[PDB]
Amino acid sequence: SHMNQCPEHSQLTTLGVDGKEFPEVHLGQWYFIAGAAPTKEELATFDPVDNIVFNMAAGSAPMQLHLRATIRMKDGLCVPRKWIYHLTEGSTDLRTEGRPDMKTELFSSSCPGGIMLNETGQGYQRFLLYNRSPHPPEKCVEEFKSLTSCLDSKAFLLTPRNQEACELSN
Ligand SMILES: CCCCCCCCCCCCCC(=O)O
Repeated sequence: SHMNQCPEHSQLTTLGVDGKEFPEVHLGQWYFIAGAAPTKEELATFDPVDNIVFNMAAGSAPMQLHLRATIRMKDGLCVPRKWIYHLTEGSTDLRTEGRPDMKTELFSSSCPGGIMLNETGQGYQRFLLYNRSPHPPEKCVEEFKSLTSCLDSKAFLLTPRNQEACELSN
């Protein structure tokens, strides 16, 4: 029996020589590229968004990362966000304090310079695609849509990225 798998994708792992290269390898800037979810409503929050730039930094205490983002809305306005992720020994999963109920799984990406998140939470799930480049190859994005659709997240949103990034700070 055959023809019943989704394209190859793997969860990031802290295993193997170079395992403790997580998280330092992923620090720095990222751009939001696309989302996919079981329903359009799980992506609705992104509909007035033109682009988002993020900066991930080492935290102010041991197992913690500082995330900063500025959202360019389609109306030109810039909205800054900030939060803290918590890391756990031997895992690449992210947890944020609101709430203990949600987790974020990290997956490797066919996009060079890309990463995919799988966000799980109360009554919802969505897949989120980021890249170091604000303009990764269209093929990367097609592959993310094809993968997420195979995983039954068929509602898809591509961020337009027509306008300049808002300023962030590193
Ligand atoms: C150390 C892991 C680095 C992963 C890089 C992705 C950086 C951007 C994360 C954005 C989080 C999504 C926030 C949201 O759901 O609104």
